[PDB]
Amino acid sequence: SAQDWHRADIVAALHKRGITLAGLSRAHGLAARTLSNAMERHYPRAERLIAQALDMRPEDIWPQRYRN
Amino acid sequence: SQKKRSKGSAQDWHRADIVAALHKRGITLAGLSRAHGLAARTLSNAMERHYPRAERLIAQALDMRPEDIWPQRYRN
DNA sequence: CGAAATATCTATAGATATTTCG
DNA sequence: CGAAATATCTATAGATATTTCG
Repeated sequence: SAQDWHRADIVAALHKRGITLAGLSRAHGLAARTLSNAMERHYPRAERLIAQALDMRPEDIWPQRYRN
Repeated sequence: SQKKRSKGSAQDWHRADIVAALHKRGITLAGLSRAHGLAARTLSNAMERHYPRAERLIAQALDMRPEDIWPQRYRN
């Protein structure tokens, strides 16, 4: 539980709920690709929106990005 | 064998160490970007995410291989 | 099947804060 | 001093390759 989730695991968890990164981005008024940017770099707002969709805290998906 | 473990556990340079090493050579990320026809901020993007070309240009400026600055990004 | 989403490598920029330089 | 460079959080997009979905 100290390791960041793999990007494939985050995507799989969203898809199981009937949610896509693209759809979730569009639903929040962002460009389709914007939330997927959080898969490759630290982006607090995008992380918060993704975590919210999974009923999780962003620090539990990406503990290494929230060390401090 | 001993060589292979050491590759496997190598860690990425801290961004401050990369910047310090460039500056000691009289090079800035901004200057280096502009010198290659890129926007001033573009090479600094490699400090926050995997960007192979930017990594290559930065490593070249330090006389290094990008996989020695960012071993964790070049782990296959 | 084709459409859409994801993965990757490509390159970008506005606002704000801080540090370093000329 | 103001300019320039770096750091962070904000959000973006063209193209190719691959995977997943309806």
